Amino acid sequence: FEGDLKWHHHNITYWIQNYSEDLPRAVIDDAFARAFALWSAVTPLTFTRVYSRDADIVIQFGVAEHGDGYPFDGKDGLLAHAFPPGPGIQGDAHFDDDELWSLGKGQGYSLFLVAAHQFGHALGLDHSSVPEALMYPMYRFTEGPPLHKDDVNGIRHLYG
Amino acid sequence: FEGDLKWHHHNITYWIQNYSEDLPRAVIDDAFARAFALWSAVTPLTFTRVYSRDADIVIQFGVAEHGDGYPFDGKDGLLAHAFPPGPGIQGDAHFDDDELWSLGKGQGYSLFLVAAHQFGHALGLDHSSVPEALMYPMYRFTEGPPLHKDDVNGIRHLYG
Ligand SMILES: CC(C)[C@H](C(=O)NO)N(CCNC(=O)c1cccc(C(=O)NCCN([C@@H](C(=O)NO)C(C)C)S(=O)(=O)c2ccc(-c3ccccc3)cc2)c1)S(=O)(=O)c1ccc(-c2ccccc2)cc1
Ligand SMILES: [Ca+2]
Ligand SMILES: [Ca+2]
Ligand SMILES: [Ca+2]
Ligand SMILES: [Ca+2]
Ligand SMILES: [Ca+2]
Ligand SMILES: [Ca+2]
Ligand SMILES: [Zn+2]
Ligand SMILES: [Zn+2]
Ligand SMILES: [Zn+2]
Ligand SMILES: [Zn+2]
Repeated sequence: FEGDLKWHHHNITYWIQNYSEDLPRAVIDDAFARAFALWSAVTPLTFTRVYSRDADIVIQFGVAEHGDGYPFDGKDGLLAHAFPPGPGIQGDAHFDDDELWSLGKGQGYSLFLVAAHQFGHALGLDHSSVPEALMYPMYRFTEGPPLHKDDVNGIRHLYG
Repeated sequence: FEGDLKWHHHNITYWIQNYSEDLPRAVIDDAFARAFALWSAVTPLTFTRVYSRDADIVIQFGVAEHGDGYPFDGKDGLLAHAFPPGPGIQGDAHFDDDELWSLGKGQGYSLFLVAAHQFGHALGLDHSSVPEALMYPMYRFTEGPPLHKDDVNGIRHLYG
């Protein structure tokens, strides 16, 4: 991000404001957990689920206009969007409830794969030129380990 | 791009190498000239159709691996791509023909809107951060004028 936005503490907490009705509540729970663990492993940061709106990364599902004045757009297209590291809406991540959300092998979009990407933005990662990476802004389904040299080099540029 | 690549001659030529069967050849050429007519007005450049490989911007359709080593991906995902001005393959614009090319409201990706974006890339524009611009790297069908200030600030920066 412009001016290299990054967290200035290591215990990044997340709150899930709501759940989509495509998956069971707890599948989605795990789906997010694993997405953080993708980043906890390569960062000096740790990720703590909490139940409090003072959480760093607040997470929600939502259709069209949903608060930030950055409305979604129906089926397909915008999958989800995440804001840089900072106070308030910064850090958050929303998922277009008009997209069918599921886990890999499902017809719909991988909530884990899309959550993986969103959380990288929340950590200060923008998009990557490398078409094979996670922060590459084109969702291709993958059963292989979603991180790649470029996602990790980015995140090490930020938090060491 | 990082070096701000541009043309170094004002009278650009173009060759429509091969055709999709999605449209008429006569509509495709016209679609094509109508996208050069977005960039001809706002620049010192003219855009002359030739019938030669020695053309500056060579337009070809292709599936998967197709000569440039930047393969496509079946229907959806990639629509097309172009390379900043320069010799040979630079300036060229390639259309994934695993996409139903069309015009207007309905099925298909408008070859005209798609080409306009493509042809601004071949003059050396990158993508635009402004979600309503032609050079926004996301396709939304509009029946309105595809050129916005940001796009015109773009090529003015290169040539104007
Ligand atoms: C908040 C937004 C911005 C959001 C997102 O990022 N959230 O984090 N969207 C993504 C929208 N795209 C971008 O943000 C972006 C930023 C910088 C560069 C690019 C870009 O290069 N996109 C690819 C465009 N293609 C070509 C191109 O543009 N040639 O000119 C490239 C490959 C050369 S394309 O062939 O698909 C193409 C796209 C649009 C046009 C076009 C546009 C306007 C008019 C006419 C045509 C033409 C070609 C895209 S998003 O759709 O919600 C999204 C997308 C992917 C993922 C993800 C990625 C990896 C793994 C799992 C999931 C998550 C979300
Ligand atoms: Ca959407
Ligand atoms: Ca937040
Ligand atoms: Ca949904
Ligand atoms: Ca060329
Ligand atoms: Ca395609
Ligand atoms: Ca076709
Ligand atoms: Zn939002
Ligand atoms: Zn993204
Ligand atoms: Zn190509
Ligand atoms: Zn583009």
